[PDB]
Amino acid sequence: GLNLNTPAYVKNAKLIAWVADMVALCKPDTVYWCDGSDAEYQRLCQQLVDAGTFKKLNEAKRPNSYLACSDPSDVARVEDRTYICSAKEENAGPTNNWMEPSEMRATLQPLFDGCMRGRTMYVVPFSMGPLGSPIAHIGIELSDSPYVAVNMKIMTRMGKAVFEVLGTEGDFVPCVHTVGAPLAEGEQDVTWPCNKTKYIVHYPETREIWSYGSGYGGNALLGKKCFALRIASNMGRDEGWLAEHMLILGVTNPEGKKYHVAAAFPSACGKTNFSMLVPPAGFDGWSVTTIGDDIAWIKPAADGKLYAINPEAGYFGVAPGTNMLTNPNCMLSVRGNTIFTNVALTDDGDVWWEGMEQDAPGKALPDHLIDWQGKDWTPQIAKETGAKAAHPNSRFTVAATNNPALDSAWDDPKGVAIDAFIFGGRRSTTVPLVTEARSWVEGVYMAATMGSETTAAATGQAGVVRRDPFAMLPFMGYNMSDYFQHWLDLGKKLAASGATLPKIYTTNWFRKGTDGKFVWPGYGENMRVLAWMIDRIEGKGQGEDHVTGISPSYEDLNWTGLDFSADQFNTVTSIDKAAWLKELELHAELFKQLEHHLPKELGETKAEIERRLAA
Ligand SMILES: Nc1nc2c(ncn2[C@@H]2O[C@H](COP(=O)(O)OP(=O)(O)OP(=O)(O)O)[C@@H](O)[C@H]2O)c(=O)[nH]1
Ligand SMILES: O=C([O-])C(=O)[O-]
Ligand SMILES: [Mg+2]
Ligand SMILES: [Mn+2]
Repeated sequence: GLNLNTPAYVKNAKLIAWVADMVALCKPDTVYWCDGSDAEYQRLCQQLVDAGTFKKLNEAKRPNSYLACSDPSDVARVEDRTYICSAKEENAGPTNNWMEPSEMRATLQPLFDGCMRGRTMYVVPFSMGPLGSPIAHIGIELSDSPYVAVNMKIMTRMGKAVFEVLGTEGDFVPCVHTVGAPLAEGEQDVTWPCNKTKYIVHYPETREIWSYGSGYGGNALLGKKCFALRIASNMGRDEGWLAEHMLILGVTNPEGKKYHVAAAFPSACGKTNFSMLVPPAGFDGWSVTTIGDDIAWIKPAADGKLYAINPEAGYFGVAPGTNMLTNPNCMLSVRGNTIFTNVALTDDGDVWWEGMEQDAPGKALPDHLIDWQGKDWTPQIAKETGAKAAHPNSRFTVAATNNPALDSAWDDPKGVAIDAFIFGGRRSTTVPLVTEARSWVEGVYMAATMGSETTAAATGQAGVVRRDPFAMLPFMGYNMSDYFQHWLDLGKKLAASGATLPKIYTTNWFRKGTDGKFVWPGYGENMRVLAWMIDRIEGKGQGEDHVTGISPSYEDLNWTGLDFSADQFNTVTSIDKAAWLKELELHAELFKQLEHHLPKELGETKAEIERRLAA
């Protein structure tokens, strides 16, 4: 067998044998075990610079930061190539792509057979959740991509410290990744190796994750979406907890009372910006802190509360639109020690993306840039062709500790108590600004039936309304109808303690006017919606009952510092009967597709909403 170069601190015989089997299959030239040190990170970055995958940015403008640009075919998630290969198809559900496990194993085995020829297999040990904590889970990702290795260092607890927790007998999540571009001897590589054929496959029975053909973070950082959502949602279903596509934030009012909220928005629909928003004018004495921006693990306790942890260690966030007005905490976070992917390159060796001109002199575009495809870019080219300097799904990768608004409990394994949930899709019509569910069941209905317009975070036509229950359409690890039942059973467990359940809200920042522009300013101004939620949590906020729940009146929000009239508020909060009749018919189509094991409570809630519309 090939020399594994197993470090002395790896004491797990079962792990070593698994690496041996995977090395025998993928046939890498060499094997390197990542220790996760800062020194190793710098060596791997220099190796990426040598390969042309990375360009080191200007140390004076963006210290210890790098820029990568990808193949145009490998810029986002590929949902059609993502599979849940459960033993039974009914345990994948209509929202997932299924294939018989042995049939998929026969499909992938020749693809991974020799996939790493001419490359180095990097062994990437990582922990999701704080190292050695009772809620943490350890995985090992084998990858032939140093880009994956350095991004995993930022996004997870990565390296040799994992093996101290694993010991001689600890179990791990087996993760295999390849760019699917084996190299012949003497063959020159490309700067972004990938394959037109891609597979992202999950075997829930064995917790195996197999990724082929893509270097993009969503497809290749196997601890993130593949384990911490798809695999972990299965485990939580069996063990009584949740893995959710949710940010976690803390918010403290001027009276010193602190609350925590978890919000599920679909990919590229506002989680990162909300999770670290800065309270605008009129909110002196308020503070917003970040626990996480993408994934939450949640379980109930005996005290009747729901406790949430963020299992990740960094942010892998959409770049375009970020500036000092929309998200200054993020701007400050990516000041250094950041990996940028598919943004533009300035003449001075800095990065640039659409939206940064809002902080520029005269709010003007840069005179010249090199776009994410390596082409010359000018304001004239952009004005005449609409060419974007940064890809719409371009990303930054940055450690959570770079965030000035990072909550002191961001890595507390005890978690934070969730006082309210928020669900919200990208909807140009229909959905009002904010609505409070009348009960846990009606809140689960809200989350189960939410829709959202597609974004550049996955390949395909953007701007199309689709059902995205709980913002988990691309990430649910089992049948979506059983997942609905899981949320309903959780609420009953909480209610049996005698506790008051967390409120559930539906939000929409994205209503559009006749010109296609957003009616609600959003970003920092979303604090005015969050503050009403806090009022409702304290029992001091008023609201009016309407078809889908309780909404604030104009006088129930704080408008200090924002010129937003009562007429504008009426536009984004009015319940339009015709629009919601059409929307409920789209709910019925969803329920038809999800008929198997669909909870009866959802059809009962729908019938109640239909009555309120026909009243
Ligand atoms: N109009 C408007 N745009 C927003 C708002 N919040 C975020 N955006 C924009 O929407 C895009 C997505 O924002 P993010 O906060 O990164 O979305 P996300 O949910 O974190 O996306 P993922 O990381 O893929 O899960 C960015 O271009 C933002 O500039 C908002 O409140 N109003
Ligand atoms: O990468 C992400 O956060 C996504 O696609 O949801
Ligand atoms: Mg995000
Ligand atoms: Mn996400």
